[PDB]
Formats: sequence, C-alpha cells, structure tokens
Amino acid sequence: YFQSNAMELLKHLSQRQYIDGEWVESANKNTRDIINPYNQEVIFTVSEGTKEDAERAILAARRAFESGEWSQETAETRGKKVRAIADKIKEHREALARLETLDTGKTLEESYADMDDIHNVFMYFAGLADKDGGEMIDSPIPDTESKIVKEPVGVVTQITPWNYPLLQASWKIAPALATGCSLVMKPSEITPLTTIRVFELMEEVGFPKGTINLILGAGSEVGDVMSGHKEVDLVSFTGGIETGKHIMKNAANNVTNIALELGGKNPNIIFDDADFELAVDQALNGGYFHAGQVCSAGSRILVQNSIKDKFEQALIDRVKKIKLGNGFDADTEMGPVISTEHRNKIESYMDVAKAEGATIAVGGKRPDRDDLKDGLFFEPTVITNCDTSMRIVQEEVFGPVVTVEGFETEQEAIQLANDSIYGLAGAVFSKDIGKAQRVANKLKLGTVWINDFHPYFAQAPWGGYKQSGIGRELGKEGLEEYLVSKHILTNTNPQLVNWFSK
Amino acid sequence: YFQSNAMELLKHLSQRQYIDGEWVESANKNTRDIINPYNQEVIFTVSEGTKEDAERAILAARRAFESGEWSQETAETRGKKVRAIADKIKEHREALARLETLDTGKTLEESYADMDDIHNVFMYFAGLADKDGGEMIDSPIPDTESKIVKEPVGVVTQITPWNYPLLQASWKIAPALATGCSLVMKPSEITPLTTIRVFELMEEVGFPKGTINLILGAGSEVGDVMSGHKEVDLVSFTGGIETGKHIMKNAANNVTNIALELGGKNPNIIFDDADFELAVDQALNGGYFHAGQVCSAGSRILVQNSIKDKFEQALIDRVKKIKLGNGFDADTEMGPVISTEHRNKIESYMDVAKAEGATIAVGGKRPDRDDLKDGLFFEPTVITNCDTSMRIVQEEVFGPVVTVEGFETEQEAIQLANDSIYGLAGAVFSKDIGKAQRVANKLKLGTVWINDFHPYFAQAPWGGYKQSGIGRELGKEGLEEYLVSKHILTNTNPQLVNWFSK
Ligand SMILES: [Cl-]
Ligand SMILES: [Cl-]
Ligand SMILES: [Mg+2]
Ligand SMILES: [Mg+2]
Ligand SMILES: [Mg+2]
Ligand SMILES: [Mg+2]
Ligand SMILES: [Mg+2]
Ligand SMILES: [Mg+2]
Repeated sequence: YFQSNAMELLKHLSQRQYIDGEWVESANKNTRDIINPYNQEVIFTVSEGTKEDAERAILAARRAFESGEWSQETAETRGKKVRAIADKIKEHREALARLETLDTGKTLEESYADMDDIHNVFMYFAGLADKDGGEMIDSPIPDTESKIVKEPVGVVTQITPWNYPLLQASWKIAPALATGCSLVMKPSEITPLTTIRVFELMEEVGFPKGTINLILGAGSEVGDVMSGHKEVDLVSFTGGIETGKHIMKNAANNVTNIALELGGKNPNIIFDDADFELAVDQALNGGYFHAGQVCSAGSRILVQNSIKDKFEQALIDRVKKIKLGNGFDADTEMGPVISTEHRNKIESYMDVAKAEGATIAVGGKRPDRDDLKDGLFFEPTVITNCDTSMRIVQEEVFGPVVTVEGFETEQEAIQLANDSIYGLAGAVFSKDIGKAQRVANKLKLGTVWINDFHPYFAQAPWGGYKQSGIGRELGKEGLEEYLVSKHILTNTNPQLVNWFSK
Repeated sequence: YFQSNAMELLKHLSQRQYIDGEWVESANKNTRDIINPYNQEVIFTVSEGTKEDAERAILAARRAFESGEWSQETAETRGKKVRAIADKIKEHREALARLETLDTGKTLEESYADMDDIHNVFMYFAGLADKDGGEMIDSPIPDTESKIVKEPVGVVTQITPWNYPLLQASWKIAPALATGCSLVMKPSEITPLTTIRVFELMEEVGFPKGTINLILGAGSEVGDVMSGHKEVDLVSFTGGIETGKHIMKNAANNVTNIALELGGKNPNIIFDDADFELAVDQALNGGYFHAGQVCSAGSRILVQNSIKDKFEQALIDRVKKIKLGNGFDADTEMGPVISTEHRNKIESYMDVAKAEGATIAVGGKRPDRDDLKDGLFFEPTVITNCDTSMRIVQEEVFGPVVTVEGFETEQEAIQLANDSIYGLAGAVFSKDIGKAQRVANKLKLGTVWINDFHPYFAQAPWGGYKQSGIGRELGKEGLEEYLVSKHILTNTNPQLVNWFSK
C-alpha cells in the first residue's frame, strides 16, 4: 500500500507559503490544484502567491540579512545547521521519495536514489561552510596589509524546475545557507510537494526569521519580482532558455548577478570500439531515465557509421521491451511525463520530425494499454534518418525521445556533438581511453563522461557552456556564487602625500 | 619641449583599426578627430569603424580561438608573451605617459605612475598564467576518476572607458591573453591613442592572426554587436551604468557572460580621531586626482560633526591653492576635464545642487585665467550643507567636485556611507584601528582603505558591490572571469546497469 500511504502523508503536509517565519496563505487567497501524472487526479491544493507576497518575502530576507543573525553566525555553526537538514532528509528518505514519485511520476527507485543524493549535497556544503574565509595578499606597497574577505552576497532568489524539484532545491539552498545568505525560493507551480516538505524540515532545525522563505505558484509578475526587485543580490534560475533570458534582462535593471542553468542537447557519442553491450545499455539509460526529463538526458545519439545499423536494431529491440507504469509499482522502468502541456509539447515536436522527413523507428505516440490510459504516458521513442539541420536534432524536446545520427571519424563526431546552441553534458563511449580523452577535451560541455552516462555529485561543479547557462552549481564553484570579495587595505604607516600646495 | 615631442610621436602612430592581423581603415572610410582637452585642438584623426568591422573582428577572434594556435599554446609560453608586452610598456614608458597626458589631460606625473602600474599588471598576469590548470576531485563513485579542467572561455569583447584608457585596457588584455582567449577591444571614442599604441607593441611581440583585434569609435550599433553577437562568450565592460545595463540586456539574447564595472559614489569617512592633517591631504587627493575622474575618486566626504567646521575650513583653504594647468607643466596639480559633453554634464549637475539648496563653498565654475581659457577646465569644487536625499550626493558626477556631510556616530557613518546605489570603494580615517576595522567590515564596498585613499594593484581583486558592477578585475578572481570549468569523469570499470528489460 505504497501509493495510498503516500496519499495519507499529504494529510499532514502544509498547503501554505512560508514567509518571514510564518506559514501563510496567498495575499488574495488563490489556490492551485496539484496533479499526479500517473492518473491525472488532483492530489493536493496549495496557495498560489501574489507578487506582493514575493515582495514581502524579499524584504524580509533583506531585513534578516542586515540583522546579521544568520549572516554573522560563525561558519562552523552554519555548517552544523546545514548538516541537521541533511540528517532530516535521511530520516525522512522514504516519505520524501514517495512524495516525489507522487508529484513527479518517476519510479520509487529513482526517487530513493535522488533522496540519497540530496542528503549528500547538504552534507557536502555543511562540510564546506567553514573551510575558506578569504586570503592574505602580499601587498606591493610597503607598510600596508592587504586582505580579501569573503562575505555572503546577500539576498538570493531561487527558482527551481519540475524535473527533480527537491534535488534542484538542495543545490541552491545548501550553499545559500552555508554562506549566510537569506533566500527566497519558488518551486515549479506543478511540483511543490517535496519543497514544502523540506521547508517544514528546515523550520524544525530553526533559522532566524526571514532567512528562508517559500513562495508558491506562477502568479502574475511573481517571476518578475524575483528577478527584478532592487533588494535581490543574486538570481539563481534553473529552467527553460526563454524564461532564463527574460530573467537575465530583468536582472539587468538593478545590476543583479545571475546564475542560470537552461537545458541541453546532450550528446552520447558511441565509437565502433566501444563495449557494444555497454553502449546500448547506456543509450537506453541516457534516453529514458525519468522518461527523458532529467537534465542529464542523452537525447542525441551519435554512432560510428560502421556499427550504426547494428546499434539501431539493438536499441530499437530493447526500446520495445521498456515497461511503462505507475512509479510505485516495482516492475515499472519508466513513468509518465509531467504535465498535459509538456506531453502536448512533446507531441508537437513529433509533428516537426514528420514535417522534416525523419523516421519514427519505434514509439512516437501515447500508449493504449488500459492501465496507462488515464495517465500522462508517452512511448519511448527512437528517431532515425535525421541530420543536424533538423529541428528535432537541434531543439530540446525534454521527453522519452532520442535521435540517432551517424559519423565517420573522430573529427566528425566532435563537430556534430558541438553543433548545437547548448553545452551542458555528454558522453564518449570507447575502449580507446586516449581517444575518449581527446574527444572530451574538444567537446564544449560542462561535464563529459567517459564510458558512463548521467553522473553528477556535490563534489564537482555542474553547469553549461554556451546557451546552457551562466555559472556553476555544486562543488566549490557552486559555493562561490553565493559569496562576494572585499579587499581591505590598511596603511600601517600613513604619510601625507602633499600633492596639492599648502 | 615635452608637449611638442609628444605631438611629433603622433607622426608615427597608426590611425587605423587592427583586425585579423592587419591594420585597416573603417569599412566606410569614416574618421573621427581626437582632441587635446588642454586647448581643445584636434591632435589626431583615426578610423571610425562600422558594425560590419566589429562583426568581422569577432568572427576572426572565433576562427583564431578554434584553430588552437593561442588557446592550445602552453600556459608557460603564453606567460612569456604577456611578459614581453610588460617589458615593452616599460621600455616605452616616457612616450606612453606623454601620449596619455596629450589624450586625457592628466599630469605627466600621474601618467608616469600609471605606466608603472600597467607594467606591473602585465607582469602579474604573465606570472599567473601557468599556476592553476584545474583540480583533481575525490570522486564519491568507486572506480571513477574525476577532474576539473580550466579552459579559456573563448571570444571576449572588451570595452574600456576614457578614464585611464591604457590602464583599463591592461586589466582586460592581460588575463585574456594569459588564459588563451581571443579578444576584440574597443576603447573610448574620445581617447584611443595609447590603446592604438599598445596594439602596435603587441604586434611586435607577435600573436596568431585574430587573437587580438582593435575596433575604433562609437559607430552605429558597434556596441550592440560587441555585446550581442552569438559568437561572443564574455563581454567585459567598464563605463557608465546606463550603458552597462543595456549591454547586459543585449548579452542575455545569447546567454553571454558579463563582467561590468559601472562607477561609484565612493565615500571618504573621517572620524574626529583621525590624523587631521592626513585626512585633509587625503580628502584633497580623493576628490581631485585626475580632476575627480579616476574611478577611485572620493566625492562623498563624511566627517564627524565634532570637527566638521574645522575640516570644512581647512579643506576650502587648500582647494583655493590647487594649481590648474597643462598636464605637461611640472607645476600643474590638476588638469582639465575630458570633453565638452563631460564638462557640460558637470555644469548641469551644479544646476541641480543649486536647485536642491546646497552651498558651493568654493569653485563651481570654469576658471577665467587667460592660459586656461581655451581648455576644458573646471575649478575644484567643495559643496556643503547637503544631505543624503539630494541628487548631488546620490548621483555620480565624475568631476573635480566633493560634497561634505556630517555624522554623529560610527553607526551613522556606516548608514550614510552605504546609502547609495553604488558600492565600489571607500575609505575610513581613524587612529582607532579597531574602529576602522569594524567600519570596514560593515561597508558594502569592493575595496575599503583604512587610513589611505586610492590604492589598487594587480595582486588584489577590484570591483563593485551593488550597482557598481558584476565580477572582479585583477587578482586571481580577475583571471577566473576568462576561464570555464569542465568536469571530465571517467568510469574505469564500466558495467551494464541493466535497468531496462532485455
Ligand atoms: Cl575512430
Ligand atoms: Cl566615533
Ligand atoms: Mg508534521
Ligand atoms: Mg611584507
Ligand atoms: Mg547587484
Ligand atoms: Mg613604429
Ligand atoms: Mg580513490
Ligand atoms: Mg555564452
């Protein structure tokens, strides 16, 4: 009784926003219904905040920041509180995993793995909090002392996507809290459940009023307030490229720093000297984990011409066996897509593939099976006889869809892999490790996997080249987005200059 | 015969742009006359480039970058070439100083000090080039190797201001070349002379075609191309806040990284326990070095009420003795302002001070003396009986003008100093070093001087909090703006996952 228990969890979950230490409704009492993508049933109703609520949260975050209660707390103590959040995630791993599956549709196994990652993100940043306060500089001016002090950047606004909501939240919350910033977070309007829950958990730990704030929904001009308010010091946005560009333009009005992660067209490069069985397995894993909606998805398969036919038929044969179903059922290998609008977007992209002349080798429709009929399912799809000039190869579909292109040589694989506007992540499969390393050094991607697909972890920075984003999350670089440098120069033997006549 | 020799230097200076290894005119043959602010005489005529020229330069920079001739050169070798530029600056220190004085009006002594700084900027980055290639990560996944590799960011566009043209150029050129980027630089249309000269010097050293490019002027949409072209990876702009905001909005269209330095309203905080003589000297130095046009200028004096009257009368008495004149004359302490438009801007700000009710205690007009009549001079000015609500206190005037406000307590000094939209630099004067350190830690400024005014140097990062900018120049942080991180993860014992049914 996995799903019905998860449903009973909801009877204890807050429905409200969290602003300045209090759970509160929307200023105009508006609500929004949240859906289970497996059966499209409404599972919960939450507040839908207004732009005045967002304004209020940002002003509270500012007041808290200036008060120093969190920003001037010792780094060691901030780290202890971030660890306490980590430990709460582990304590509540089952419930959180179940809530994530209910809200997003992914398999329970995927959700459990995700909860383990999230615990490790918090634990990583807890440990990093007190490890680097700045630098002493060897001043070139005699009788001076020069130091660089790291300070928290201030008030941060954090906007997360519907694909891996709590995971993306953790990437933003952990460094903000570790550094002493105040934050205002707004999860996707579609998938707020686990974010609400993590806010309840953070309240249990206890932070100064205003240090953490949660805004819910997609209210009119809320996004604009979060990117454009004069009191914001950093906007951290993960989501679609068009929204990201708008956010950056908004941020310019007050000279606000931005960190953006905007998607990808991630290549999966398979040489003829790859372990063949491995490359087929990982092409499946690349394409279809979380129904191709995880940000690391490998939608663009590039395979060496010599084995392309062999590869295509192996991949297609496997794709026909993929088990679709309820994320709570153990035999499910792939769940539904996230929303009606997203499935429609995916369907309109298949309109494009057809208008461009590509072949849908398998999939490309909604499944008919009775038990899948009420849910937001779409068949795992393989598109063949496509080329780099096509919209279906160039544009991010964010669904259970891969394209397959051939290449003759190493140089052509690199040129094709780099021929998109994006640059987030990708893989190279070859037993020739030297070759794989040559390719990796030429790919304009923030993360390159050699003989693997998907890995990310707190210890290493993640983010895009090209139009995939600005900045990095995770690792030390991720922490650094939340800090500002101040050079304090002291003249220890000050003398008159006497430039101007006396 | 200092000035006439500097004028004869010009008979050997290029008049053209430098694009893809060649000195070239503007695509439409347009030119612009360059003026000596001391006497408003036209001293030189240079090409005025078109937006198609800028496009061509950026495409050449891209082609050069992709070729690897500079980007894949060893860091050690790149450092050697950056050192060779440094050594050229020192070799030509006199000529460059004289050219800077001719073009910008500042005293020869100021220009010599500047040439020494510029040599040290290049030398610093030459030494930094080969010191950090990335990191090895302790991977949390068994049988994996994780490394982070630093790569140059790519094609950079660099736009510099008319206040300290070669110095600002050096801050941008040195890290770009040290990291292996290709660059396209466009100096202020008003003051191109020393930038043209440094390009001649860099050509003497020798770089691959397309690695360095120089665009001249303020042609229609040239700025827009430099901030908005798809092939740019970083825009580094130093100049006015309104242009900077436009640049950032442009950059958003292609998800282009930005580094901005946008001015300041730099406070000079003088406690009653300061060394009084020192504080008067440094208030003069803060306000009037380069006629208040250097980016470190201290236009906003905050003085403790107990000594405010004493301070005001000491400052005013000194301001009346400041020697205005030709930058080439040894007895000159302050030169002219940079342009007709800038002097007019300064004059319209005095219209504001008057409309707001402040007192012009000294100065506030153009000098009448016969030898100053043809030049762009403006008297050093002290404005009193002003408060933080006034436009003359809040807005950047960028001229030989200071305002004087009083404060009662340490807390009030901090609150007033922080009450502007800016956050570039400022000073605290007090013999109570502990107090000065408390104040420094509360000021939202990128650089805080304790008992000094003006110091900046290659070893320490420089840049703004708040609307003074995004990013940092100088130091390691300055280098880092020109680098991108790539995580290469290798699975050294790859295994099938077998998530999907066989
Ligand atoms: Cl090959
Ligand atoms: Cl005091
Ligand atoms: Mg409870
Ligand atoms: Mg020493
Ligand atoms: Mg800002
Ligand atoms: Mg010559
Ligand atoms: Mg080991
Ligand atoms: Mg970019």
